[PDB]
Amino acid sequence: EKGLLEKYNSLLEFFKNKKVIVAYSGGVDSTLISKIASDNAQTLAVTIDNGFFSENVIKKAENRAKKYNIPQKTIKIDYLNEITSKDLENRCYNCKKRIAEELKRIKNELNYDIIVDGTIYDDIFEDRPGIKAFNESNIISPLSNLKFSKNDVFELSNYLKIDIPKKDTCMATRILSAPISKENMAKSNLAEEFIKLNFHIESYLRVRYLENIAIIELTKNESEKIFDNDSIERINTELKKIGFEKVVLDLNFKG
Amino acid sequence: EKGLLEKYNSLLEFFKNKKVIVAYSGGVDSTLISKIASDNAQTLAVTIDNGFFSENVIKKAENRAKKYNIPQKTIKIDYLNEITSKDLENRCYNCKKRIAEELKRIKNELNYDIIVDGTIYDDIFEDRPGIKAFNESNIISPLSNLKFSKNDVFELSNYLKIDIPKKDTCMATRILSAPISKENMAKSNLAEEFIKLNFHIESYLRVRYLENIAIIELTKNESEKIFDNDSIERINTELKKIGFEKVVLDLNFKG
Ligand SMILES: Nc1ncnc2c1ncn2[C@@H]1O[C@H](COP(=O)(O)O)[C@@H](O)[C@H]1O
Ligand SMILES: Nc1ncnc2c1ncn2[C@@H]1O[C@H](COP(=O)(O)O)[C@@H](O)[C@H]1O
Ligand code: SF4
Ligand code: SF4
Ligand SMILES: [Cl-]
Ligand SMILES: [Cl-]
Ligand SMILES: [Cl-]
Ligand SMILES: [Cl-]
Repeated sequence: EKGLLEKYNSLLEFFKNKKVIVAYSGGVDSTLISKIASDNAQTLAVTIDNGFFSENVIKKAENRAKKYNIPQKTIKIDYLNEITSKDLENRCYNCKKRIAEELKRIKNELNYDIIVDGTIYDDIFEDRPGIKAFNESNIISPLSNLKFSKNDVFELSNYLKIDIPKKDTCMATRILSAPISKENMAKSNLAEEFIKLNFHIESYLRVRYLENIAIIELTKNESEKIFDNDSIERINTELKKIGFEKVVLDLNFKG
Repeated sequence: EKGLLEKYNSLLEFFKNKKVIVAYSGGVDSTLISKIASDNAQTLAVTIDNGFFSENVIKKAENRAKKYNIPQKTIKIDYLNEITSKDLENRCYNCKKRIAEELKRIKNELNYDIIVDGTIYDDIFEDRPGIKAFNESNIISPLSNLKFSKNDVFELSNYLKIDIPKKDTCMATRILSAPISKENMAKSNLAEEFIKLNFHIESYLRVRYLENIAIIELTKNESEKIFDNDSIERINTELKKIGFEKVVLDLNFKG
């Protein structure tokens, strides 16, 4: 019903005279709200380093903030512990529940007013369990409140000259069996980079960790790129060198 | 050092005037020793039906015996129970330890003299744990004692006009996670027959059961037969219809 300018103006009216903390991740959503908050209010983009994202990813987030003149701080957290390594069922809840607690801490030592996150309108019709953990503590989702779409976000990002980066997705999601270890996520990430580089899988690729078995996930059109037996033999041999017991391919290719 | 005729004659000298029970399975090894025992001695080929081999396999064994005039009896056993469904580490030991006990029972109610099995010379340089369980109780392996090779067995089978059947291998081996259930082995067997029929995988094929995940094992030359995405989509969809949670392909193809 409302258009983008009305939404954009509504967004600026909200940030007026507010001390804003953005849960900044480097993604398109969070960066867009971080930039709009920086230009109209006293804003701090806080990145909580869980150990679930690669160094490249955190550096990318830090640089984007320095590029767009977003005031940004990163907090490396010792999050991986024995209670957290187990309980894989609620990892996302615990993950975001902890991040929320650190943001709330930064907010009250800084004595800022609100904390916002880049949750968009589309995200509300999903099973996002960490939005349970986040929207458990007071956490404002302004893009979601103003009915911003994925296109509304991408579109306003172009006008504001924010480059659309390629999405880096949580490494702990590759871990299908407890515990979420630093080494297990490494085992997948190396496997993913090796496959992606030697066989050029630009589209969706995943190497799941299931009890030291690597499960390769790929897209329907990328498929032929690994169908010859010399490519398969190289992947199985290299992924086992990384220490997977068996290397397998999930035959449910993404449509 | 010794030739086949000397071995063959040595074999006939051993069975002379002996009441022989053969642990008959229908395989090339067991059938050959069953036939030579039948023609020179009062012999009974006993098949112990574990629930680990398909009906086709037992029928094939029964028919081969009736075809070669081998006196044969089959004993269906209630072997699958709660202690036996678990303890997958020693399945083979328990498997053969039980079969041995039934053969020993048949032997002493019949008051026969010896029990023999088709263990060949080549088999002695393998980790065969049920030969531990078998050669735990007195169990004579005459082909092994007389240095019979795989070729010595195949060769003498041709002279004696015993057809070489295609080997049917234990279904419980497809089960990689406790428990070895009747339904789980079914889940693999159906999967195997479906893949083997619709895509013509004549060479080595396996569908392992690992916590309701099907792991497809195939040979290097058969590989291209399932490499197109319409073949993969059909297999993943059908094997999940059988009730596997995920359908995966082991990228360690047999050389
Ligand atoms: N480095 C980070 N700093 C702050 N929040 C993060 C970070 N990485 C991931 N998140 C959180 O991850 C959630 C959504 O991203 P994801 O669930 O990882 O795709 C949001 O609630 C973010 O707060
Ligand atoms: N139906 C059967 N009757 C008697 N022994 C069997 C039967 N099926 C399998 N075996 C045993 O299986 C062992 C070797 O075959 P396998 O280990 O199944 O490849 C031998 O010790 C046989 O006694
Ligand atoms: S995917 Fe889950 S574990 Fe990873 S950052 Fe998001 S909520 Fe945390
Ligand atoms: S493979 Fe193992 S379980 Fe199957 S028949 Fe042989 S010893 Fe028994
Ligand atoms: Cl304060
Ligand atoms: Cl979530
Ligand atoms: Cl008696
Ligand atoms: Cl064995």
